[PDB]
Amino acid sequence: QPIDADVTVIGSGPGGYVAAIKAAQLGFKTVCIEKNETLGGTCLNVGCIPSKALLNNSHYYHMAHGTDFASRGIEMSEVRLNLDKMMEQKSTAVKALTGGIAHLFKQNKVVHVNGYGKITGKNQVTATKADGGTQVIDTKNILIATGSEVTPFPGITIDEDTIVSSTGALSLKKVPEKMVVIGAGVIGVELGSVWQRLGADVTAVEFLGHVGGVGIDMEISKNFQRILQKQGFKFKLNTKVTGATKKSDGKIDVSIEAASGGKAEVITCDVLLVCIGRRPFTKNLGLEELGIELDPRGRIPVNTRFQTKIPNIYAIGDVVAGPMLAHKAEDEGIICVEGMAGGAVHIDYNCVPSVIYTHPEVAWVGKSEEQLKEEGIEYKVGKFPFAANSRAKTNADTDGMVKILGQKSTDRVLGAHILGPGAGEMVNEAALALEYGASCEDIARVCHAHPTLSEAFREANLAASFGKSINF
Amino acid sequence: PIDADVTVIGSGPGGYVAAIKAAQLGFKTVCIEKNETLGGTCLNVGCIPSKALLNNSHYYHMAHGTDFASRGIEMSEVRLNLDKMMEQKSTAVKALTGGIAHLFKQNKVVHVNGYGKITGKNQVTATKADGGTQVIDTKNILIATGSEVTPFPGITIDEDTIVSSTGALSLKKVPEKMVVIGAGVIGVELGSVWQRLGADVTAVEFLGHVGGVGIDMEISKNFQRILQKQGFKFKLNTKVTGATKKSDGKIDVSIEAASGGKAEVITCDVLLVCIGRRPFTKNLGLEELGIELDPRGRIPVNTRFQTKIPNIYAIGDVVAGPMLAHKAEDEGIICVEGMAGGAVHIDYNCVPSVIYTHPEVAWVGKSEEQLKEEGIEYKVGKFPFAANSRAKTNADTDGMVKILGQKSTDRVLGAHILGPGAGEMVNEAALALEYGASCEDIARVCHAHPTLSEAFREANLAASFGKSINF
Ligand SMILES: Cc1cc2nc3c(=O)[nH]c(=O)nc-3n(C[C@H](O)[C@H](O)[C@H](O)COP(=O)(O)OP(=O)(O)OC[C@H]3O[C@@H](n4cnc5c(N)ncnc54)[C@H](O)[C@@H]3O)c2cc1C
Ligand SMILES: Cc1cc2nc3c(=O)[nH]c(=O)nc-3n(C[C@H](O)[C@H](O)[C@H](O)COP(=O)(O)OP(=O)(O)OC[C@H]3O[C@@H](n4cnc5c(N)ncnc54)[C@H](O)[C@@H]3O)c2cc1C
Ligand SMILES: NC(=O)c1ccc[n+]([C@@H]2O[C@H](COP(=O)([O-])OP(=O)(O)OC[C@H]3O[C@@H](n4cnc5c(N)ncnc54)[C@H](O)[C@@H]3O)[C@@H](O)[C@H]2O)c1
Repeated sequence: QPIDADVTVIGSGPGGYVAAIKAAQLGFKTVCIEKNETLGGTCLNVGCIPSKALLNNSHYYHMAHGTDFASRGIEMSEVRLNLDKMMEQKSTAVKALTGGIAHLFKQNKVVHVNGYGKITGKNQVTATKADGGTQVIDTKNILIATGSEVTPFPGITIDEDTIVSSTGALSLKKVPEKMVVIGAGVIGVELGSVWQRLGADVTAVEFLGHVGGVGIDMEISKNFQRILQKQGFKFKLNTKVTGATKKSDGKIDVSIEAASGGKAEVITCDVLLVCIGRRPFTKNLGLEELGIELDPRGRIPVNTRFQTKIPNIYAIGDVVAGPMLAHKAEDEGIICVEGMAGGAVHIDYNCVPSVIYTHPEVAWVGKSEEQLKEEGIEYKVGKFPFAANSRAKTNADTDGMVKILGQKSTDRVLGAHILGPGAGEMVNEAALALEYGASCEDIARVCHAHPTLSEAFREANLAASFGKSINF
Repeated sequence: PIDADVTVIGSGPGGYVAAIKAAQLGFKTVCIEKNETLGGTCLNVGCIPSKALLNNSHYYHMAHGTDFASRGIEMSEVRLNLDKMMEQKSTAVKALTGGIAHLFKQNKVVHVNGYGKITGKNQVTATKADGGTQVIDTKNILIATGSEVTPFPGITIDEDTIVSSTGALSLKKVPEKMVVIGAGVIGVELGSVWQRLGADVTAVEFLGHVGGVGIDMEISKNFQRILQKQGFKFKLNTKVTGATKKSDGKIDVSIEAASGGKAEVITCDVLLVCIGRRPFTKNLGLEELGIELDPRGRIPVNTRFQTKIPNIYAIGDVVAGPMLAHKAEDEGIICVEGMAGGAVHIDYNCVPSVIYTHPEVAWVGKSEEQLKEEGIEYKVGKFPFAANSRAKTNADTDGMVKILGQKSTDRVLGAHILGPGAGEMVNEAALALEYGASCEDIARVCHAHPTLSEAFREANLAASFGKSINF
């Protein structure tokens, strides 16, 4: 009972499932293998999707329970949090989307094989089911899209109960009294803010001096931090979490100290979120046998067509270099498969936007001020605060600004950083600008609808271009 | 007795933006305003106050309705404090009006408070309230007077019970039953606001679709369908004969089919006459100055926005082109820029339109009806928000994204969005349009996951390649 295919995709995460569909639509007899009970990988099952849901609901909880709705004439008795119903909405959405992928696979002739896939030959993949079951796939090509897993903190062991990873954090049974987050990367910030909104006393202990992780613009990061602290989210930057141990009483003690020399103190909380990153997952894929050596971070090295050392074996997504993001993985899946079909394969990680779905949102694409400086690029800067943007004022949600970085002489946009409302959606316009190699003048002159948050984007470019915006 | 370079009459979107940009260019600029505040129709009785009410009413609906409960935000009783909801509105308006006072100040623009009139080809006299005057000699005169509510003969607006958009933005009590004459953008938005708050709303429209001119019909039909299931009722292809205020306070509205007959009568507590707006030019001195208006009352201008008289310009709602705030602002800037010597160029095809209901509606470019009428060979790409990850995660999935691409060049000819985030999203489409971008261009641009913008990206992929990934 072996099965034969043109393309066998290992992994059904954002990269894998999008690649499988595209390959099928390009005419390839396609097979997608998944070890988990559902398709969709990290993002859909325990990542982007469930997290954005909690983020959305908790924020609305905040507007109802807090003073915002009251200030609009929406008067409520007692605003109560039903954590179970809130988690249900989250699960309902995750269920629908997983089911959505199952149907798309069927619509596109994608054969779904359930099991742990292992490359057992240059042109063979063997998938082993939990019941010992076996299914062999002879295939012309193999696309590794195995993804990632949470990076473990040596010394602290996660039980997804009181000592959690992002997975456990997304499913807490009740709001924790006091919570501490290790690391102030985007994931830690989002989850941390979700619970903070829901009543939990939260603190994030970061080893670095800013919050938001790698690549975020420093100015944006400090202004973002300021806004988050003014909300109750507390930060202990430039501090290292050395270890943790659970008390006989139930709470957990976290030993910390200054990032360099130690002002070694201790803190206590109800729940501990170990959020120090994710790392590429290639366990028992058979790589060592094929001769495909991993790089230092454990990533599969590939060429411009996403080809591993063995040309008919490719890898994309979280297991290869570049920002570990959902849209990055899907784009690589698509262009890799188009390449297999003979077409051009292009991606510039500089135009891969980043988004923090907190409130205010944070979004950017292109370079940060720091990157331009360490690169020697000469540049100008345009700024426009949302406090001067009409849609934002009318909405009474004026937090933040748009900051545009243009090349000193070419006037070309090099980076866009948005802190405030609508950032997540707005960065996509910026992204389109960078792809076309837009100038600040070009953007400033595109007719933007009034009143819209995008007008801030327009004014910031104009400020960078002409020197002054109009409404500030 | 005072002098200047550029004298602009009107502090509306076109005017205040023009004034500011004129000053930033090195002109001695003076702005003349007849009302108690700056900002024009948009800021005082238009866009701003209505978007505020639309925003607040949607949240009242999500809270009083069932959306919030499905999210674990359980609340015992949810009551509408109409007084405070108007306050929030009023605040926003006040703040933004003062912001223009500060901006005019910051750019050293001279603010004259009075009803201006072109008294001399290089002179403008502003007669204040108390009769006191102020003359202004200038090199250029920029008319940015805007528009006013187009009345309905026979029916007289008292702004109490028979209102216009202005009275509708400040109703003292939620009406029990409300009738809207005209289903253009303004009436649909105002109708939806009161529907959400408690009123039984029915809009009577002469034409066979909602949303005004230029909207794509398929999008219009699906938009009406959604609004109807929200409680918003419509009577399309119906002419409103007349209407009378009865001694019992009630209002009787007479109606027939547009093609005549089918006489009916509708009774309501409030009547909103929303059959459009028209350019405002009363006693400006044009009637005297030699400036002949077109049949619609607009001031004829050339491509640099200047009238018959070369140093007198007109922009915004008082001139041809869509009557939108951003269209008036862009024209103001390019006109003063044109004054200072630069080139002047605007393509009203790239000017977007947004409907701020929920779902929102936004478009830029051409409708399918337009492409068909012009014999264009196009391709259609459609993507429903029901397959969009952010939409589904937010449990707000009405609508779709619709792309029209030219078959030969894959150029995006028109973009149409019915659903969440349309208003912001359309600006990514305006940018694409501006460069003559293709559906494939947009499809290969990396959009953040998960975002609504992805529906736009997928619709383009559908148009370009024939199939989307997620649908
Ligand atoms: C809490 C959280 C929030 C996040 N939020 C965002 C966000 O807002 N935006 C964003 O862009 N990214 C976000 N991410 C990251 C995003 O989820 C990942 O970048 C994305 O899933 C990477 O896609 P991928 O396809 O490469 O891998 P993954 O989706 O991690 O994995 C693909 C699949 O491979 C399967 N697999 C692995 N090995 C085998 C094998 N041998 N046989 C069979 N199947 C196998 C796995 O079980 C998995 O289902 C978030 C992550 C987390 C944890
Ligand atoms: C309820 C409503 C909702 C709307 N929503 C939107 C929307 O969402 N988006 C959008 O783009 N548009 C919207 N509009 C339309 C928008 O308001 C107009 O397109 C815009 O205001 C036109 O700008 P303008 O500067 O030409 O004129 P206006 O802003 O109408 O007027 C400019 C000013 O000129 C003054 N003036 C006139 N004559 C004289 C004189 N002789 N002397 C001194 N001063 C004078 C007026 O008093 C006025 O303040 C809406 C309109 C209404 C009524
Ligand atoms: N070697 C690797 O596997 C490697 C290297 C670099 C980046 N990455 C990955 O790149 C992605 C994005 O990077 P990121 O920086 O935003 O990751 P992230 O968003 O998960 O941030 C985690 C944060 O934890 C902080 N941290 C680690 N140990 C700490 C401690 N003991 N006390 C306090 N803070 C501590 C780090 O400084 C980092 O800012 C992540 O998935 C990350 O794992 C992996």
